[PDB]
Amino acid sequence: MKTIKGPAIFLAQFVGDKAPFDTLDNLGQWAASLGYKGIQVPTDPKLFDLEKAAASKAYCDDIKGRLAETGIEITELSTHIQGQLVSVHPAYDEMFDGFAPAELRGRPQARQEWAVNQLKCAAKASQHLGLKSHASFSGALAWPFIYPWPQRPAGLVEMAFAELGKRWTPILDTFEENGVDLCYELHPGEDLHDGITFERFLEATGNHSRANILYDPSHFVLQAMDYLDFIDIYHERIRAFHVKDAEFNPTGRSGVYGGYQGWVDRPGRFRSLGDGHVDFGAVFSKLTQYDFEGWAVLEWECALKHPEDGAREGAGFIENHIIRVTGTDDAANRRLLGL
Amino acid sequence: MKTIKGPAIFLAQFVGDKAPFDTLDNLGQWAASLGYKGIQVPTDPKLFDLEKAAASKAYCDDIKGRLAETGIEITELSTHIQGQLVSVHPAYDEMFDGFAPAELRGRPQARQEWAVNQLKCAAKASQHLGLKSHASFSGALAWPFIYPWPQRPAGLVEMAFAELGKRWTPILDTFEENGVDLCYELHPGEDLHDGITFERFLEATGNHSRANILYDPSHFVLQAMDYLDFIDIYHERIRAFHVKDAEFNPTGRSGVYGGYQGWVDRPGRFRSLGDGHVDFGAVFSKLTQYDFEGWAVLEWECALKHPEDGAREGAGFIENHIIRVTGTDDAANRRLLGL
Amino acid sequence: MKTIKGPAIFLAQFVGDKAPFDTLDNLGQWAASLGYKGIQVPTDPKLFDLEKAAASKAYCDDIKGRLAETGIEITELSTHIQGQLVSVHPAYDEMFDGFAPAELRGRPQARQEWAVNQLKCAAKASQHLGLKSHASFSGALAWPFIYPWPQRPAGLVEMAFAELGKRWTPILDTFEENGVDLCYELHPGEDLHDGITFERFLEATGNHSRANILYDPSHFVLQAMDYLDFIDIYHERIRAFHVKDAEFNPTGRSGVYGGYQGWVDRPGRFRSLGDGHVDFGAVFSKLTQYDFEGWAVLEWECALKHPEDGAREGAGFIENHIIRVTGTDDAANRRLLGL
Amino acid sequence: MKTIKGPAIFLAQFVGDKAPFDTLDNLGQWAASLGYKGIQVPTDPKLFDLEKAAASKAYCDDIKGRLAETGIEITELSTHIQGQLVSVHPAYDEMFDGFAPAELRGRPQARQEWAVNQLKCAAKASQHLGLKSHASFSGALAWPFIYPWPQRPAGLVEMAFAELGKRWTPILDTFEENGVDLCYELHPGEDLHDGITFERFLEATGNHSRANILYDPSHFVLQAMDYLDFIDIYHERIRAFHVKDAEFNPTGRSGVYGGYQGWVDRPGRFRSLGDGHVDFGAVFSKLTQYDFEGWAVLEWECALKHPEDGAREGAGFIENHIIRVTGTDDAANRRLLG
Amino acid sequence: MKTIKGPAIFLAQFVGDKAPFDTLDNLGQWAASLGYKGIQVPTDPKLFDLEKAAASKAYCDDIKGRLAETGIEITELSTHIQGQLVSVHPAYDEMFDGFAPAELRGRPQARQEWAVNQLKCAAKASQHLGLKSHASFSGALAWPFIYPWPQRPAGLVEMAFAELGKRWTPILDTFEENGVDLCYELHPGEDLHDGITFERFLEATGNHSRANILYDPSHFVLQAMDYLDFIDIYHERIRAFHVKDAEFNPTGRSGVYGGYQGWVDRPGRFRSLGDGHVDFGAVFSKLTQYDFEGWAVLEWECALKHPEDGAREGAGFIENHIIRVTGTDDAANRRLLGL
Amino acid sequence: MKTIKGPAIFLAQFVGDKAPFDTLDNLGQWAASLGYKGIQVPTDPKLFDLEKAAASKAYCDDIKGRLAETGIEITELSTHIQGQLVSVHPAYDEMFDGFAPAELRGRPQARQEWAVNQLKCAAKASQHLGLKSHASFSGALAWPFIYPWPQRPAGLVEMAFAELGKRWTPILDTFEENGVDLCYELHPGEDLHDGITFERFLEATGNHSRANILYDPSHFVLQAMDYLDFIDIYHERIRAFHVKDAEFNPTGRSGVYGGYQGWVDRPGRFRSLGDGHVDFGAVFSKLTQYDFEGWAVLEWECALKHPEDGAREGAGFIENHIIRVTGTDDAANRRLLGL
Ligand SMILES: [Mn+2]
Ligand SMILES: [Mn+2]
Ligand SMILES: [Mn+2]
Ligand SMILES: [Mn+2]
Ligand SMILES: [Mn+2]
Ligand SMILES: [Mn+2]
Repeated sequence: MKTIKGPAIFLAQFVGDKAPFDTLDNLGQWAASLGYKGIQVPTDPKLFDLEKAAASKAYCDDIKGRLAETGIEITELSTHIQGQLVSVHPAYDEMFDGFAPAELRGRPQARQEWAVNQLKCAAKASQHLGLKSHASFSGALAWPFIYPWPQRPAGLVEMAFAELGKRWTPILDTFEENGVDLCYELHPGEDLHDGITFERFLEATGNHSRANILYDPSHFVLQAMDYLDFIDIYHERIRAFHVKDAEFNPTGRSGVYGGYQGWVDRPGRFRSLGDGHVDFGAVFSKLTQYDFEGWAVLEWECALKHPEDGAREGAGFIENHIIRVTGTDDAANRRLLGL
Repeated sequence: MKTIKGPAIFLAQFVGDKAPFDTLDNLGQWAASLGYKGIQVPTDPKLFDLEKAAASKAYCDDIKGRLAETGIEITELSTHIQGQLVSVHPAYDEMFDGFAPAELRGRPQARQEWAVNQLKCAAKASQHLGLKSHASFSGALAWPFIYPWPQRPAGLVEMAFAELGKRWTPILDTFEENGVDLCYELHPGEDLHDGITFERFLEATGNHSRANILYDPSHFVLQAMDYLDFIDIYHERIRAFHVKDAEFNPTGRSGVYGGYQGWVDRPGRFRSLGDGHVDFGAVFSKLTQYDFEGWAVLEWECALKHPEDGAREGAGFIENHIIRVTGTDDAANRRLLGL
Repeated sequence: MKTIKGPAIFLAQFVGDKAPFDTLDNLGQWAASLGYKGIQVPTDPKLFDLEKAAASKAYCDDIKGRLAETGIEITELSTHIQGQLVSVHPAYDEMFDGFAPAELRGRPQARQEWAVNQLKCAAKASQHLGLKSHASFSGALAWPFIYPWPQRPAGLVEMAFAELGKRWTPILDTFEENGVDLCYELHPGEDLHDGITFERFLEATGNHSRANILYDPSHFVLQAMDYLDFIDIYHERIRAFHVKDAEFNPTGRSGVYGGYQGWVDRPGRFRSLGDGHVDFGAVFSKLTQYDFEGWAVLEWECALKHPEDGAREGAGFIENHIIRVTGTDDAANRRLLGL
Repeated sequence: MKTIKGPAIFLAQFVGDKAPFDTLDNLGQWAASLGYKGIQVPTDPKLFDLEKAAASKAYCDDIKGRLAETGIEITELSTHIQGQLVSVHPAYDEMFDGFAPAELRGRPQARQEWAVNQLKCAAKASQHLGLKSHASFSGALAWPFIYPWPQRPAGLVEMAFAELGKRWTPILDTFEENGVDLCYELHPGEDLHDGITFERFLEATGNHSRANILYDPSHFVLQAMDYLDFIDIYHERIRAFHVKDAEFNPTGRSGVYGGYQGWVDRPGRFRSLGDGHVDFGAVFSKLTQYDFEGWAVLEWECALKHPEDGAREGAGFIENHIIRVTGTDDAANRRLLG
Repeated sequence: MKTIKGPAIFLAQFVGDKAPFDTLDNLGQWAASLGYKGIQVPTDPKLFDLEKAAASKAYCDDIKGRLAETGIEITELSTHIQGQLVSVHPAYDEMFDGFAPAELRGRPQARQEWAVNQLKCAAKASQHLGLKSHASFSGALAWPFIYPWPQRPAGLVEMAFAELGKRWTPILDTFEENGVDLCYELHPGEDLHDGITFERFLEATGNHSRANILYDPSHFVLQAMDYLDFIDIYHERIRAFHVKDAEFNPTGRSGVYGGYQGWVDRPGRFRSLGDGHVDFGAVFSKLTQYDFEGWAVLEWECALKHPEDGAREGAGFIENHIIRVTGTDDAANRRLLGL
Repeated sequence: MKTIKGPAIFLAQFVGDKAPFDTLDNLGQWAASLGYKGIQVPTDPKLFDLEKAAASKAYCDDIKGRLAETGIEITELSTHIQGQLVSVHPAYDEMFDGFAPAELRGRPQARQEWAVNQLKCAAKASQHLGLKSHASFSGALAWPFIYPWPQRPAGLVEMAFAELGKRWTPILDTFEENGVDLCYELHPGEDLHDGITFERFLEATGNHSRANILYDPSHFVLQAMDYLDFIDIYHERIRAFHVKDAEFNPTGRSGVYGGYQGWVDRPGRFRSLGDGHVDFGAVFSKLTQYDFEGWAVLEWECALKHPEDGAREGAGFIENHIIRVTGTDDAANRRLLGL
């Protein structure tokens, strides 16, 4: 078996405009000062330009070396934002424009083609940095029709997954030639939001060997789904791990849908590590038992706790849950049995 | 203090092409042969024309007299379809067009105005028939944004409920003029899908006394919501009752969202009476103790059982769960409490 | 979907020396009077001669015709006894001698070969009777070593299952020629006692298409195993069904092993239908949904109830749980998905 | 009430060939460096010679005195291996030979007699060392017939327990002479594997006052038995305590029997302290309230964790769960009851 | 084992002043018309005079013969009312005065001495009727001090139980002479309200062989006590059985104490058979397995249902839960064990 | 939202005769040495004289001054003893006399009015010390009648609650004039023992704005009541917080009532922090979310643990559970909703 690497931290929730949350160098020193050994880097042109990194290996060698001076390593790159723009339903076109470059706002086809190019540059930059996995979202074409009311016409869902496979298969081929695994995070508001849809997406891509899963148990808790049985079924396809807590406390007034309430008042909400319902002892045990060769990446989000306390407690929490791992005599065996 | 009336049956799920599921005349005879004493009638021009009924009391008196000869009475009228069209998000324009008259398809503003007029004529026809309650849907403007991804802009939800109240307050005033309660069914794909949103809608209408609830526990089971505490909280506003069973069996592959699966394979699905998880013994007990003065109406749906068997077993099921209900001395009281 | 056939009854627990429990005809009239429409017949020479049935088509046609006069048909044949003798560990040699003919006692190799011939004759007799399935046990070579104390030497388990496949593959080849499925009952005291061991046996037979499962949930309840999840995993290999109830009530004095206690005092014990813990509503629902084309066969056993009352109630219990089963406008679909 | 003594550790799972896991002296210093105050010693002739210890008081005082210099005390002696060999069914004769001295392998009668003598020497050696309890197994004659299929002939189970009591009664009488309690660990693969069988064995020995229980909740979890109710029923016969964690997670493929799977894949498996299902807070509370005068001895076993990490964490775990313990006016009572 | 006799019915909750609820003769016919075969008779002078029954066997012979002509038998006599008055705390003196004859109201010691004499006459009258058990209450001296606030002085509890033994031992000696078991019903408002207090009472009476228990699971449910484990511990002292249902649904507003609420609103309340939480299948199985030689007597009480429907349904409920019950070869055994 | 202040400690369980448990100065040094930042002081004459404090602000300023030199502040005052004596049923007259000054023993009416004076003087002293909250008990008139056996006569409960308000309303008006909240601790042996009784008392005082709740989850656990839903309902009236653990383990011998057993053997008993069943993570989260501006005060009690070890561990336990807290584009919103 294998000892899970960590602790690491996802910087997306901590970027800002002042120090030390403004540059990658400063975020690396901040993370290393708290006890983390790795970082998951979002590909924002301010922090990490994918186009320069995909063009010159030298650009990547500078980033890698300068982070290693502080004691930090890049675990994976993140294209959650760009992956979302690969497939967008028109009802959400304007809500997502704030995630695209300003010059592309109001131009949906140009925004989609820019996102596909970003994903392909992410494969090449990952090879330069020596990374084995990459984190992303899948986008959503059919999410407005998640509940069968009004009744979904015949062929609607099948067309959505055929189109989704047609758009991601070229990108998946690019990750093959660079030897990088593509890990989708199953998340509400995506067509890939549970295990059934991931199996359906696989068949639409010809069972591509680079289509894998980023495991985050919090989203399964928020929809009352067994996150531990998920590991038992899909362990062969799990290549990345988000450590994130959540709780679901249904009342007589609201359930999973949430009633348009804010995060503080929803029955299902995210919590700081240790303050939710996730059995992280069981999660780390199963990942250790199924030979998971990856990083335990903290993705922090809480409805109550101050952000600087959550980032500090996460490092100790992860390090306490990581587990350090440790002839045939036919004739005799024949005698022991009836043979 | 009140014995729940019943058993009754909602005819929406049983209309067909040939006898006895084609006319209101035959459906009443069919319901009476199975043991039912009342019917909930959908307002489809083939079965019940609201315009003719709101204009001529004789039309209403004629239908009532014919049904009473077989031994059946109208419990309530249904405008689920028309109530839905009062508020439609553009993403669903074509999916709902099959529910409007053919000449209104493709004309969103004309369809919405036809729906408001249908609702007002139903309030007058309900007085003509001597009915106390009326069942309907609320429509949905914000359902595509039920999950906060992408993040909801400030004021989006509050504008949706302000608009929803603006459209229903004129209709609610018409129901007040006729002395009829309007009962919304909390349902996925509606802005009113749990108790929290109903409370928000009530405030947006100024606590209008005609805004009430049609209680159907099956939809609460499908979103992992406590359907028994719901009765304890909102019993003062519950004026109608749907008897409908359902089950929720989460797996390691899917949860409440369902993964675009059909009804047979979804973790949460409807089942025939007695084959689900709803504790109907407790449901009838709570309604009986809170003095529910209405009808127990069967709304049948199952992924497995044949509809002829479901309708037959329903009548006996409801009858077994209905419950038949049954100065001051001071001087002594002062001695017992030692003054 | 398919409607489960039944109710049927397994005669093994009711055969005796006095009427109406002495002959196959008397048992057939007794079963038909109680409401059963099928019977599972153990292959006891007193009841059914495998050697005569495998040799003459007339013998089988004779039995079938007489049973059809009473209204009963043979569901499957049973070789639980003979199947057990295909693999016996020396520690149990004498305890099993009462199940073989008297002349074969004391001779383990001749007894084992007599059992192989019995299994092969059952495949021929099943074709003559027009049967599609056959029920049996697997035998046990490694059951004394079910708990790893003393520690099992390397290769012991792999050799036991290699021998089982070596002995059953010739028999399974005979069942392929006659077109009959062989259904093993997962049972304690057999090497095939749960789902993991069945998968191991399958690979030892070259993934043979005739190796299938007889599903009996009671044995899973007695060892605290999720009998409903078993159906979701193995439904493609389930071809027979035993309806049998059981309960498991652990105390501070005893658990699954039972402490050599009798059936009345064991924490886990069999109970008459309806008096145990098995959720038969869920069992029949899952079997109906996965297109099970078999019989619901009652195998009765209880620690308290009189056997005559148990036989009388089984037919009604099983009958209440059986469930009677019931273009694409691309252009529109592309507009709905904004393509 | 009594404060449970500890933390202590059972050395059986840690003996090896490299230092400090080779000799009793090295194991005692290793345990003391990790924070333990006691050790449970397996009586293997290469680790602790029972025949020499039953003959010479000086030998025991040497071992005891040397260990006290390190800061360690012997909690009890262990004859799990030898106790198993007092009663062995022929189906397991060869599988158990690896636990007997080389000269006894293949000679079932000589092996059983050597084991009976080992148990009797353990009583004297415990008296010399000033120990009150002794840990052992009972052996098994009827374990292959634990499930009634094929059906057990009449008198089979009764004969097995009659022979078991007949073999242990002489040994138990020797433990009475030395004033030492004999604590059986209820364990699968023994005839004594739960509370019902222990009560049956107690009667077959004439309710012998020296037959007691070593409480280990992990074995009860793996067979889905209520380990907390066990303490409420048998607390008066509980004289030793193993702290050991375990979990039972049934699936749709396997249950308690386990399907011949290894420990990593079994539904019910042992886990390091704190990583299982045992409510140790409740266990220590019940033992404290029932006046348990013993040691909390760690018996470590895990399917995943490295043995060096498990031994290091156990001492702190045990320390956090130990609980430190702290004329009637008749006329007035008559007035209150009027 | 023994088959539990029944169904029987306790007449205390149904006696009134109008026919057929006024005389024992009319009540016996009413019970027989509903399907009951036995009755538990309260010892109220209007229905059954103890002074006349304890003095003349002929009076007892008259009632037995008159009841046997309708098809009904007396199961046991009840002195619940009188047994309470054997021990009363002064705070409740006036509240219980309504159950004694008017001439004793005011004199506590005369009322208590009247109750002791009533109990002794019930012992002789039960022997005359051929009854082997007798139902009663124990009274309470320390019930106002059930919660240790204010703290209890030393010796208070021990004195109360010393007084109970002092008062009941003479009565228990009288039941020994007549050969009748005295069955206390563990009930709130009594000193004997659970198993711990019954054992303490047994200690204060010298382990008197006539002190036994009337088992009623509803009172254990109302205080969140394991009623099934109770049978396993005390089955050797259980001689009578009340079939009575109850439920306990704690909220965020109230618990076991109940907040002085009425029976309709209490979290713990009594319910008609089948409408509560009691697992009667488990209760009847355990009583059958421990050889209970008594009657299943219905004691009816519900917060909602009409008393006539409950009495009609009780007989069928009891009928479906009653369970109808059904050398050594040393040498061979020595070979199987290996000597 | 606001961060809960703490850790603090209630000194009532720790006062003694020798140092440091004899004087308030010594108790403050002992409490501060263990890590506590606040203290709850019982109003015992030997420690804090209400008369001198209600008359002289300087006396109060001394206690504030000298305690601040140690690092400790007075959180609130406690008049649990005096509050109990405001309403006493005669059955407890002698048991409670030990809490009044020696001259008041046997003087009931003087004991009651002495307590009213203590309560009113406590408001002044709280006004002087700058405190916002005050802890007390309510007393009990009807606690002997908590179970309706014997049946409660009409008007008994209503008169008891009418008298409670008549006695407390003058005291509550005094707390109004000083600006201090009066927090009742819902406790067994009081008329205010759950949420339902608190609502009844509130209605009897004219919804007095100064009548509030001291939240202690241990007492709800001991009567099997949902302590987390209590917070959701009454959070507006919760002004004080006791950190106290407890467990409830029902057996087959005893339940909630306890059978007059001692604390070590009762099914429901108090335990040291962390050794009970209270989910304190959820409690602190709910109090943080509902804007609780108060103190987390440890009230220690355990059946097993030594009092020193409990006081030392309590401070660290509370610290780990305290949570440190942190235009509208109508046109865009109108486009997202379609209209
Ligand atoms: Mn994530
Ligand atoms: Mn409905
Ligand atoms: Mn079977
Ligand atoms: Mn152990
Ligand atoms: Mn009763
Ligand atoms: Mn408190």
